[PDB]
Amino acid sequence: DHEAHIKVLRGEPTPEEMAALMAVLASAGGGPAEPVKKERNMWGHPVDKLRYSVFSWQRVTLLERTHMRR
Amino acid sequence: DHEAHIKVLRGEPTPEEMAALMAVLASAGGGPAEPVKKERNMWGHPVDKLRYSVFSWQRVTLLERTHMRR
Repeated sequence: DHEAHIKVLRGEPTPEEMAALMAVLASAGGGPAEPVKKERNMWGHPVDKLRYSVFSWQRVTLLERTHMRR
Repeated sequence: DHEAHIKVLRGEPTPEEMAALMAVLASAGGGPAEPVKKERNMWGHPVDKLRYSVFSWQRVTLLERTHMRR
């Protein structure tokens, strides 16, 4: 067991106060956890709009890396 | 003197015949004239029309070198 739990550091609520608290906190939860449906779409990415010198090293370290990083 | 000269390897022409020979050869000699320079114009060069993978090594050894070579 290595999840970080909610801790009541001070105070001792009754079961009904604990239930009210946890229901409120869960309603205040951040919604869906993360946007797992996010999809890669590199069309018109800003790095493709830059002018690069034909001998520019940023062709390797900026342009190519941005296209290839996954 | 280290020019490569015309040599008459066989025969001994009279001066009139040497003059006829040299006049005809000098009229045949033609084309380049003075060493004019073809002006560099890279617009629409074939290497720019090729598809290169983003990680293609030919971006260095073909595309860039063709643009930079002088």
